[PDB]
Amino acid sequence: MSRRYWQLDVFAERPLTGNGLAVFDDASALDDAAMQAWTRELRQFESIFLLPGDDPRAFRARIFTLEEELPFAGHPLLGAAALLHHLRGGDNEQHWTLHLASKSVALRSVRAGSGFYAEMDQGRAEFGATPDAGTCRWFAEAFSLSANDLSGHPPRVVSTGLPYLLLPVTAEALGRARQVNDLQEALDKLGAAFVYLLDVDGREGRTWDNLGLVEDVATGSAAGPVAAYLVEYGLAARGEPFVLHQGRFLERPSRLDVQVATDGSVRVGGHVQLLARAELLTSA
Amino acid sequence: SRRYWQLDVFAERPLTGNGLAVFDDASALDDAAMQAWTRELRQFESIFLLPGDDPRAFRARIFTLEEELPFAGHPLLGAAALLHHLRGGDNEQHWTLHLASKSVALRSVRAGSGFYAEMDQGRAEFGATPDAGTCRWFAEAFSLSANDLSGHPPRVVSTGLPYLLLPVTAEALGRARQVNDLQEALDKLGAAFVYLLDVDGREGRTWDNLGLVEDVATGSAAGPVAAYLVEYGLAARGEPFVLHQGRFLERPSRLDVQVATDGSVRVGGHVQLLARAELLTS
Repeated sequence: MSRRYWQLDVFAERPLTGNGLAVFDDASALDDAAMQAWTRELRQFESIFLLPGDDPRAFRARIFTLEEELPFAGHPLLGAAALLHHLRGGDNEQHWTLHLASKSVALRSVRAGSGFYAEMDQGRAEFGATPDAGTCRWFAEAFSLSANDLSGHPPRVVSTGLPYLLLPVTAEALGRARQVNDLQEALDKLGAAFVYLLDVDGREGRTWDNLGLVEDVATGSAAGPVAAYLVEYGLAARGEPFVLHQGRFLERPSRLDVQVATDGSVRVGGHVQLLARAELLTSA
Repeated sequence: SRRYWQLDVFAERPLTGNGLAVFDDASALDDAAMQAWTRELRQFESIFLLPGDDPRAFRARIFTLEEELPFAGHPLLGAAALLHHLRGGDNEQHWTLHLASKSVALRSVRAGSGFYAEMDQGRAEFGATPDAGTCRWFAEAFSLSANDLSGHPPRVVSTGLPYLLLPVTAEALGRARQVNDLQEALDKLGAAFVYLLDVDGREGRTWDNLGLVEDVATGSAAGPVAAYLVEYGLAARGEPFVLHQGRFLERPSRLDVQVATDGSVRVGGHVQLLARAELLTS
């Protein structure tokens, strides 16, 4: 009858750094409303809910923000992989498959110091709309920037599941960005869900919830697209490990490991720490 | 390694009301560690208890993600319910929770679901009465117009933590959004935070100082609000009544209040106990 959730940090080499995450390792008793309600209870930027089946290395997953369900490849999957490794045991590399509605994601995990290192294969990035010149300018100003604050590389919608409008801006512009306009209908025109501000030279990014109020520490769902973008436009090497940076404006500077293969496939990885195990005391 | 608990305060059922983490024995946690765990868990407030001189007396430390807030509020109700859970006992249990120089009297009882807990916030203190220009400025700082003020005079009111209570209509309350920095203006009035108040609906909204995260149910404001309503003849002295908060986060909360005729403002509600958490790191 025991049901649990776990508090983890992802993209974290020590506890109480990186991006906090709640993981429910067996959410079989919860309906969708309960999953959304528990996500709001725990107040982590995302919670992930695992549904076991007949394969001990494969789980269905459901990912929620405090706003909505996001059934797309992201860093909650890294945290889930680490937790599954903790629960199974074994000193060797472990392989996992997590099923989201839209796709299957292959992951691997290894033990690393006090915690784990986990990596996922997000597949090849899909490059979508290119905003026209007037639209690029509008998005800059929606974040309190000007058209000159944009870089010399094209804003584009890039996706490994959840489409981001990647908006290349200068390092200077990134530090003073503030969302002041509603982005919903502008993003709708471009087939994009969220904006990710990107310093391509410093390989650093910033992104928020839809209202621009809560900033995400480290966004695995954007890390893939960003990596694929940098490689596509000759700003990073194919087949080599590099790092993206996120979270320093929240005093939680984090490192996201990324790589684009010859196939196109982008892999995203990071360290994971386990912080707490919680037993549910309410009715199932 | 140690222990904390997840509870909901002012919650008629689990997964609504104001979520709260309670560390029942924080004797070996330094202030930096308390603040760090508060930021990790992301509950609007976390509370840390340390044994008093007495099995019913505890010292308490309350943190938001920004700062320590050593004032009687929702976390004390959660702490009292948890202490009742841990100690056992049949009837009403009494507790004294110390917040710096304040000794706050709490009572708890078992309920069919969870607990009921109440606190005595003492006598409310009334303060500044901002002029019309200043009231309009505050309305505008929340994306509201002068016409959205309901006509009941804004006042600074406190049971420890002073709030500017800003009476607005229900229509206005539901489209409020902070768009200006409030610190200079609040400092001038001797207030720490703004609480937007629909006096007729007995519903309010309030945020952190930057207007980014909304609080579900603000126990430290509930006493001042009850006192205000009684002062201005919108509720009767001595009669218990109910305030509402949390609807805008899909977490409706019921806050029981009474301005007793002998002066004491009481604030209470149901408290749910959701989880027991064990730390896996030191």
